[PDB]
Amino acid sequence: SKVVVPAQGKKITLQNGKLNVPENPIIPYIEGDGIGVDVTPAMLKVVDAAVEKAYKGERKISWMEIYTGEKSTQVYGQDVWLPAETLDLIREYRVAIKGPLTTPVGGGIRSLNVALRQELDLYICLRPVRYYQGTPSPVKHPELTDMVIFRENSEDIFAGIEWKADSADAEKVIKFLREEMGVKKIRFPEHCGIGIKPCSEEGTKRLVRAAIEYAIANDRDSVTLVHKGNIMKFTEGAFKDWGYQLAREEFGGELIDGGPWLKVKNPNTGKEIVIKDVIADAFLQQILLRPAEYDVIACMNLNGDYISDALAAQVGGIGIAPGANIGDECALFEATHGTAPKYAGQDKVNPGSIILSAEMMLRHMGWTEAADLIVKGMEGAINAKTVTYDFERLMDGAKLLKCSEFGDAIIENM
Amino acid sequence: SKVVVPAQGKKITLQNGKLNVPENPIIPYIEGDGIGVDVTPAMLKVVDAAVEKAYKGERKISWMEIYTGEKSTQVYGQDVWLPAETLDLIREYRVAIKGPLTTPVGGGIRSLNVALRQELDLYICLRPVRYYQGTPSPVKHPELTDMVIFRENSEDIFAGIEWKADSADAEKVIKFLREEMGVKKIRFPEHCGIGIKPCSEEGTKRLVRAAIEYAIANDRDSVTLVHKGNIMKFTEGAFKDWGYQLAREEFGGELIDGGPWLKVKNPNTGKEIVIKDVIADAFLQQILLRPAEYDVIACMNLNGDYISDALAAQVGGIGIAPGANIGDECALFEATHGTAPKYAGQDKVNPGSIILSAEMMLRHMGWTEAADLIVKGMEGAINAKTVTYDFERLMDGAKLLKCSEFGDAIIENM
Repeated sequence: SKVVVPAQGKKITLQNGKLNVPENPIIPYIEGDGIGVDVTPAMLKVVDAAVEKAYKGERKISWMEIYTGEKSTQVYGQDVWLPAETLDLIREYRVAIKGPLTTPVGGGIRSLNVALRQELDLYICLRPVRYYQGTPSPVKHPELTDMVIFRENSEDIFAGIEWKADSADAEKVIKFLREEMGVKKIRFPEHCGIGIKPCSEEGTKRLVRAAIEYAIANDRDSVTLVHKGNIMKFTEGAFKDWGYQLAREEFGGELIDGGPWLKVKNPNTGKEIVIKDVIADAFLQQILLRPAEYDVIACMNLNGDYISDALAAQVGGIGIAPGANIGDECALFEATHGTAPKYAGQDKVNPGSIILSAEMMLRHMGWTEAADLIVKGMEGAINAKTVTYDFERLMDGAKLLKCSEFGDAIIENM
Repeated sequence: SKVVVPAQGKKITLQNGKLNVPENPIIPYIEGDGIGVDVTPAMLKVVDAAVEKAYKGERKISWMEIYTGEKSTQVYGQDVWLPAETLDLIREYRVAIKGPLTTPVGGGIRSLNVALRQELDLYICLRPVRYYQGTPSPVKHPELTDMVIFRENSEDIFAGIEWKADSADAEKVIKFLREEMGVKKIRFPEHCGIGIKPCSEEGTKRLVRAAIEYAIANDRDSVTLVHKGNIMKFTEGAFKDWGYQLAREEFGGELIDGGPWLKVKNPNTGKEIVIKDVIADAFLQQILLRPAEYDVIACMNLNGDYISDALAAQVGGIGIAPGANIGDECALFEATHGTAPKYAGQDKVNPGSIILSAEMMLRHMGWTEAADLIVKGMEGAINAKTVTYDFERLMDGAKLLKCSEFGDAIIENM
């Protein structure tokens, strides 16, 4: 039923991992709710301008609006938050980009952000954090952070397997645990909520295969597995040991003096790449105290939420962190931040997050030149101290811009 | 069998929450492994000196060494890491203090740190983080952090309920989940590890009763419940709702304009105390960006590990964060940091962590005057720029001290 597909426009296809991208591709976008209505028109305007500039008119994206969240009940009936159509269309057109979504409390509907991250088996959440020169940071040295986070998106506590305290189904499970498994370490059995965290060999090896093939393709110095595997041994600890098994078995890892750390040679370059582990709690400290030691980070779903959002804040970026969820059959690039409805409609928020998830969308397609021009413009707009609420509420001798006008500032700087 | 109890010395007793503390109490201490051998002699020397100074000889602690960890196999037989005796002695003498412990990989023994935190039902892990003036920090403004963390220590994923991938007992559990509970959200059932996170009404209400009675006793401004309850609804989300139920039902909380936040009046002072919630991932950002908004933090076991260790690093404190595990029948104060055996025996590490878990031990006993003198000396030693490896490897125009000599510096400053 009612979504409008373009006339001038052809669709992206696959041919084993490598995808065939037309001169005139159809790219789906979901507006987002709240500030989605402000930031998405600006993201469309600078991507279009960056491809006019780089390819001098040969290439053009035909943009196709698809629906999720609030904006979808308005179009299809107040109870459908996620239309099956949207799922069949990202799988078919292969790359899409979304603005913020937040899910309603009241219907026992789970994070829409996360129902898509998994109904489409988009198992890699990739969030790069670098310092853009000139951003207000709270830390003294934010320039040392050039990290790339690879977060497992189909597992962990984040999958949604849990039952309400005192419910039918939850008591059955505690009877099963005390009686048939011989478990005495639940301090209080009565009026207790239980949740399940799973971690599989297959599930973690495809995230670490993905993170190490990225270290190779991009001349990167280290791959740090972070985990709290000293207390959660068979989930998170199984993840560091399966992650090191895979760098031995598929990549020819060798030891560094007496372990535990391994060496991988970069086939294309000859630099030695390091495969190390740091307990997740000690890692939260090591990112503030010693950030140049780490580059690519691989980890399970919950820790990656945490490290991204902690690193993003440290470099000045809550409002500008990019994000992609990449799978085997398709990818979805998104704004990382909330919906923020207090400020929606009145054009003020920073659109950098969704614009930089678009630089990412563009180099995924292999339109590196348009991607590199969007990061030239963002680097300039910011250096020109010509900026938006969030960066001016914190900076001296800067000029204040609306969301519209900041997009224009990025174009002006290409 | 062989632990030596002192002749001059009487023991602490209880009388409903309030404990009767002698002039000459027996306090157990566990040396710790690794740097435990360096830092514990210095902690004994400054506590003894602070009670000579404050009470001009009337009071004296009779110190009694008890055994856990490495140092216990040396004394009782290479397989006993935790002698039941140690458990019966902290319950009997009621307060003890320990240096670092790390558990052996190889016997399927769980964190000793954590077997004591729970076989003694020490459900409050309390870790205060303030900035000591003069400490090297990585953040621009570390002085804004004056926070007190209340971490639930008997539950969460941290309890140890999990089974190895492909094991007998783990397959039984996945058959039970797929077949009898109708669960289809385990992406890969085969070669999967499962873990259990529980959260009870009783378990969380005694941690939030404890954290709010601390806000009252200490003129404190906010109580922030942190949680990832937007994705883990029936564990972590049950925790924010049970925590707000308890501030209504036992403390007379009222609403702040339209929710969700509540107000509690301080009976002894009349200041209004705030009861707020922040999603745990957004909180990791808010501690760097906006730290003056938060004061007392309450949260489940895993997030509290994380927030303590993240806050401690931000204020310059990895090596000096204090810690107490407090229960209904007893309390154990500890060093927060690792064993660090590369540097053990050669007197160089910073003993501030275990010395400040001792200031805490002392005001728990109601010897506030000795406690206040230890924080005067630490404030001075540090201001005098007369300090140890970790603070000199990072500071200009400072004098370097051994662990021994830094204790002496704290005494000199009282």
